[PDB]
Amino acid sequence: SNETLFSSYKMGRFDLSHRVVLAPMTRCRALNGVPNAALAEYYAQRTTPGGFLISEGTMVSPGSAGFPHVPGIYSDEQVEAWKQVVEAVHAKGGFIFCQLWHVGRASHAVYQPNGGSPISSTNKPISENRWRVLLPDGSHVKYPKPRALEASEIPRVVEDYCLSALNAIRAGFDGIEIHGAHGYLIDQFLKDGINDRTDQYGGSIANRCRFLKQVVEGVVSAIGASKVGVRVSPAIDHLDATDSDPLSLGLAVVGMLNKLQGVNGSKLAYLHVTQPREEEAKLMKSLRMAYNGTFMSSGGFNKELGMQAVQQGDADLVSYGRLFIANPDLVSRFKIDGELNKYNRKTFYTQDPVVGYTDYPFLAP
Ligand SMILES: Cc1cc2nc3c(=O)[nH]c(=O)nc-3n(C[C@H](O)[C@H](O)[C@H](O)COP(=O)(O)O)c2cc1C
Repeated sequence: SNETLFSSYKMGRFDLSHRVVLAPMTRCRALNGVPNAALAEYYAQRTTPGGFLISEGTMVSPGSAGFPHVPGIYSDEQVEAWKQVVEAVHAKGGFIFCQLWHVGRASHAVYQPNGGSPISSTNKPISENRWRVLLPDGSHVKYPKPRALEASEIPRVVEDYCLSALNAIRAGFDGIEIHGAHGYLIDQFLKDGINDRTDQYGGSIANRCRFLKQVVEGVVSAIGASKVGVRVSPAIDHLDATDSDPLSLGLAVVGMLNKLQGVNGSKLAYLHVTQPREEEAKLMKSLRMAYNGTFMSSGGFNKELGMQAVQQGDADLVSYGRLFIANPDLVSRFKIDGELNKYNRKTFYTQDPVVGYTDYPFLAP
């Protein structure tokens, strides 16, 4: 139990030197959807030997974005420019996975080919009063009414996850992650709060997992289990992605992932679960035990909980978001209990390749 965020870890193929993971974070510095030297510097900065990083959500197809200047990886151009980023990470000995991200209904005509309707599991839009999509000009507008996918039209989207995945590896990524929550596409099929379907993709918790299963099994076949993570924060009501029973929803996801590992054999790279974030951390254990494999914690963490997450064996490898945004050398700072730069929301999603991106300074040598 004396293990900590600094205890080495074997994540299948990858030997991590610590449990500090760079959580996947969209930063919108990938102008026009293609990676560049800014993302290269950004990731290389936060890289450490045996350190695991997850890329900002990356488009798996045209129309799969819901934010400005997010990187894509479904094409050759995107792939080519991703290489520099990945190389900048590998040169520094880190591991990097490309998150598989499709925003589904959480998009806008502005991000859709031909200014069309983003797709989803449902036709219901993300309620306006609570959230709005952020357009490239910086304004915030209402999420539009999404067109529910046709049952048959689903295996296609899967192809996009497969190509993008195969591309990820082509660009050198050590693997990919499955962004299955936060109200995005896959989640819109998982959450009963969103999934108002009645066909072969909805209703029963099992069917609600069908899309995720097809994507995971689809990408796995394409690149191999241990090269795939599948983030699922079923207790996060982001973008109206609520669920009547999060704990039981996650167990179904876990079950499906355990079933996959039994047949497919090899274990997935990991299961990533954002805290549902008195009572603000008693529900991760269940999945953190129901699952046969490495469990990544995310959401609200700091060194304090990270250590307890590992130490008190609450959870394996832990990903960090905002703190990593503000601390390129988060691992070091954490490892020595040093100062932590403060993060600034204003530049979370701006396009400056520098300001709010590569500015947070490393500790004074
Ligand atoms: C600017 C920003 C971008 C994010 N982008 C993504 C993303 O692209 N994919 C994803 O799955 N989660 C994303 N998240 C979820 C966050 O990773 C998670 O809420 C965050 O890491 C928690 O940071 P905090 O608890 O560690 O300090 C993002 C969060 C922020 C703040």
